[PDB]
Amino acid sequence: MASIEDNPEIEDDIFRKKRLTIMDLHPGAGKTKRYLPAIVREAIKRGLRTLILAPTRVVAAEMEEALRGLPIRYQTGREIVDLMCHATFTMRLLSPIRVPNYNLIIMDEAHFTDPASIAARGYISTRVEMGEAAGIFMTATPPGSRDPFPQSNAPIMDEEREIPERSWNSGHEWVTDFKGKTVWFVPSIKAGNDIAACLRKNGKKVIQLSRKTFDSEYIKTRTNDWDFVVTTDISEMGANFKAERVIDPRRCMKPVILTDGEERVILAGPMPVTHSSAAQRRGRVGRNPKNENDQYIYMGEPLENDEDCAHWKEAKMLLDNINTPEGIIPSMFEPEREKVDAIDGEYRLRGEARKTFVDLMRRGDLPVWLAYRVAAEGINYADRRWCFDGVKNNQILEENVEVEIWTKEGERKKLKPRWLDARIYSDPLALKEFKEFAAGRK
Repeated sequence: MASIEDNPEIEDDIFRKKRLTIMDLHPGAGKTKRYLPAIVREAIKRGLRTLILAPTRVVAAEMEEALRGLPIRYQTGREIVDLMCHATFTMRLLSPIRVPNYNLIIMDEAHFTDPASIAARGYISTRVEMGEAAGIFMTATPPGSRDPFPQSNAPIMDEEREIPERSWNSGHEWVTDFKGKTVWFVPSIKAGNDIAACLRKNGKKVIQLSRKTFDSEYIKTRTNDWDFVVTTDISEMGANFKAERVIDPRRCMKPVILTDGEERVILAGPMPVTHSSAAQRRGRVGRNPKNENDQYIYMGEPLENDEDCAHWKEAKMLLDNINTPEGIIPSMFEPEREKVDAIDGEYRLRGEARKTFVDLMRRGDLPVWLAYRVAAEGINYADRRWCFDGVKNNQILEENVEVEIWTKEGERKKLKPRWLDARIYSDPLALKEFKEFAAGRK
């Protein structure tokens, strides 16, 4: 009645060590849908200890289903295939205890430029090139590409227009007057609330995917019936919503390490996104079946020197600390080597400081740069003194009101961290978490 052609045809040598397969599976295809289960089951058949890396908590679910029925361990008791987020795996790589000797590693959405993704990618490529494993990077925008308008499935109407930046009292029609299938990418959360409010005071109720709430409001994109989507950079990694068109002003904020007086991390004002990033934003459409009326409205042009972004040095701080049987430090994935020009091992710490470094990132929720400086200074995880003893220039304020901290010990102190990383206080939700850290309740 039927041929086993029910499940895809997985070429061979994609499991052959010393090889790195780049699956440029354009969006909407059978990427996680069918391609993965096929490859996974085939490995489980080939008796291969496997590792599956998901970019986000949400994408981890998209894979739990496509893999629902297969022997896999998530986040009996003797499975041979693991599945966790990028960050979780990289954290474990910093542990003094070696990870399993995976014969095959598959990374989903392998373009995410977060420090951890960059580190894991370096680790994986080093493993395949050593001959200890075979790797597979799954992404339509692989590191190195710069194509803002690449092939797609559904016809895309590419045309530039004047996308507003904030609240408007009049003008622009295609905005407040449309079908209701469009995604709007914005630079900051501060600005995302205005363009959002405006769409509310007009004639539409949309959803705001916050910087760190993608694992709550996303699910609602499936059908909570809305006209527009207001996200930030985060959507670019495993986000699927309802839309026939997308508004893309090609803007974003990005962490930068300054070096004037004290070294500090700033979030540089709204700047151009990367080409691959631009694609990713447009790729949210033109990936559907029969549809033909899917247009892309973009303002501004993209740039390619994302080199001053803190993530490259931060990914390096993680790699110099990766524990490897030989002791030879993992290099970065071939196409990303040229982003940082630092000596291999300039950031390697000693056993006890490395653990603190890890803890400050896992239990403290602090960015890589900040946790490294704190650990590098010999400070202990529990010792929060550094949160109040910085110079006068590091006092944090809301409107002009100096923020104070009620420690769980009873005192009321002014928030003045010794090292300043703006990622810890720009977004109110982040400031909240950090306050909890400074108070000693974490």
